[PDB]
Amino acid sequence: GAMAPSYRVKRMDIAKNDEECVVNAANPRGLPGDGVCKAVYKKWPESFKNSATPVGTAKTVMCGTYPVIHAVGPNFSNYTESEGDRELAAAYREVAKEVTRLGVNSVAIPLLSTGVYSGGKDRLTQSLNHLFTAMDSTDADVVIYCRDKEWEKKISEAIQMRT
Ligand SMILES: Cn1nccc1C(=O)NCc1cccs1
Ligand SMILES: [Cl-]
Ligand SMILES: [Cl-]
Ligand SMILES: [Cl-]
Repeated sequence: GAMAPSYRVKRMDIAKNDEECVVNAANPRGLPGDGVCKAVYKKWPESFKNSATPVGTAKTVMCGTYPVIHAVGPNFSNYTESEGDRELAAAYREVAKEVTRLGVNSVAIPLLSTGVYSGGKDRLTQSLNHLFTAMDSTDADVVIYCRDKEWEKKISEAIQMRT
C-alpha cells in the first residue's frame, strides 16, 4: 500500500502517467477506439491481446510487466440513465478489485463514460463519485487524469473538500 493513500488529479495524457498501472476507458471489443483508449493503444498496444470484456467489467492485460486494466464503462447513448448508472458503478468496483489483486501502490485512472460514452451529458460528478465509492477502501495512490482545464479544477475541488 501507499504510506498515506491519496487522490490527485493531473491534466495531461494518461499515456505519460507516473503510476504503477493504468486504467483504460476501454470498449467491450478490445478495439483501439478513441480518446483515452486510443492513447492507451498507442502506448501499450500489446495490452489489447484478448482485452475484450463486457460492459461493467475490468480485464487486466500486461504490457511487459506494466498492467493495463481495461475498464468498460457503459455508453449512455445505449443504456437508460438507471442501467448505465449501475454499470458505471460496477466497472469502477471491478477496477478496485484489480488494483487490489495486482498489489500496486499507485494507479492512473480516467473518468469512465465522460467522453464519447457520456451520451452528450456532463458526467464528471457521477463518474468521479463512483470512482471514489470503489477506490476509497483501496490503499493505492490514485491519480486521476483529465484533459479539460475546468474539469481539472472541479476534480481538484472535489478531492480537497473530503480531506
Ligand atoms: C487523460 N487523457 N489521456 C488521453 C486522453 C485523455 C482524456 O481524459 N480524454 C477525455 C476522456 C475521458 C474518458 C474517455 S475520453
Ligand atoms: Cl500531455
Ligand atoms: Cl468515454
Ligand atoms: Cl476531461
